[PDB]
Amino acid sequence: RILAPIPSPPKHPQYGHLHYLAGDAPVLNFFQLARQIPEGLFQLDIQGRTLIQAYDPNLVAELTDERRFQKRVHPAYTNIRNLGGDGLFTSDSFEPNWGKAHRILLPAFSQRAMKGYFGQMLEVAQALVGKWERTQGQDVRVADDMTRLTLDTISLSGFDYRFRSFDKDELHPFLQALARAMHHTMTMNSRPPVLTPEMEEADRAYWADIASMNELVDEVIRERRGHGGGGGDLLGLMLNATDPETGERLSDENIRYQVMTFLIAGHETTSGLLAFTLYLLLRHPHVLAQAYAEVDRLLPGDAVPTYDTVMRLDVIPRILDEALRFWSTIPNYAVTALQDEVIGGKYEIRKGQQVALLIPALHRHPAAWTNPDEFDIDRWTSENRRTHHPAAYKPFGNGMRACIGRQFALTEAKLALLLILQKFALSDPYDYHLKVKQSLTIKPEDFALRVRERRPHERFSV
Ligand code: HEM
Repeated sequence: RILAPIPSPPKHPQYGHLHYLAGDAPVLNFFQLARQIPEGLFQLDIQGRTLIQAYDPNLVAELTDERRFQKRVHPAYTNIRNLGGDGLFTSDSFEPNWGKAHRILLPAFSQRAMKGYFGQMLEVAQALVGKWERTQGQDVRVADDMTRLTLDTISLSGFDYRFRSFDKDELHPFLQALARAMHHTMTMNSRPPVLTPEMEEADRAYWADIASMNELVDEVIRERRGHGGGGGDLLGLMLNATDPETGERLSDENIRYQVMTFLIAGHETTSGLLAFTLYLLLRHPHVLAQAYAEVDRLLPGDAVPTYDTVMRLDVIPRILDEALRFWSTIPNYAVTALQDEVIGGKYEIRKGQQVALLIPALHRHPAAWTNPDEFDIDRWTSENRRTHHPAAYKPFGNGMRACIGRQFALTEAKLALLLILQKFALSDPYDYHLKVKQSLTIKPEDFALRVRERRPHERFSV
């Protein structure tokens, strides 16, 4: 009926709105704007397109209705698809392989499946601890070692391959190719129309990198299809399992795509979560005290945890829940309007228009979070968790297109933190000033800490 124009900031005489896209992490510019605009959504003019940002909890509830808005590859995930293919992260819902992979892989990513992966997560976590034992007093490169942790973990659980990233500084070539390709993929989302001589060659090396990755994974696949067909890992499951709906197995191409997808979607989200958590614990040390108490309660001496240990945790899970409220590592994923829509009874969203969920602004909206800028893990007890706004906490996405890796991620992080705090006294020698970098994910950059073995008399409990 009587529509309202989506609010829009006044615009700059030289830059228009493009200055909001500048810097190491433009989602933070969007967050400051959101704090100026109480209507809960705003509009920017980016060269040709319209950019819309949404953070009001009720509006986001509307944008979360998969009858009205859905994730679409349409254009925003097109470059990342260069290496994701029609894997789960980079395929449209209507493509048959999405449904197939989804229904095949969900049981493999459920909570009751996590025990099957524990020994693998633990193998990698112990290697991290080993490195930190070996280098006490020297600078720990937190982001870097967390990326090692998560790459090795997802690689071992995904396709039983051990990159041994803590034995050496230099990463395995497969992972260097992954890193290069990921960086270049984000570069393609911008840059100018006419390509200079350096850029053409960079595209050639990019497609070459991708080929080298496809080759390694393909080789593992063929070469598992001869003898065998399943050694517990996710690949072994994708080799046998059929879709209970169509009766079909996944193609070999699509299996490789899923393996690539696990790596794309799993390492910098999870390593980001872990780095941000160590940052937050350094900045809220009473919380860190409570976590040390939990660790000493459950793992006295040099006791090695089981999956049961992880599931008996309380403080550390709630720490992670609140860290994801402050610093959710995919912070600006978007939905697309299926039809012309009207949200808030006021605001028109045309068919095909993207609306980004401004996760930091949503995760901190005063209408949904009391004292939103306060780090408080008691928000996440069973009792208080029940009273949250149902659309104001979306760190693992939404609906059918939600994170399938959530339980893997949270298990991995719980365990890493448990072992780290079991062994190490954390220390901040440089007064780390938080510097956030945005690519596919957000992440603390140039974050160094120091660790020292906890001595026996320094543990709690008797
Ligand atoms: C080993 C760890 C993980 C794996 C294997 C994984 C895997 C995936 C996959 C396959 C998807 C696409 C699901 C679909 O469309 O069917 C997905 C989506 C998503 N994941 Fe994860 N993930 C992991 C960790 C994380 C973490 C730690 C976060 C956030 C803190 C996260 C946030 C998300 C979000 C927001 C989406 C939706 C993305 C969108 O709407 O475009 N993931 N993940």
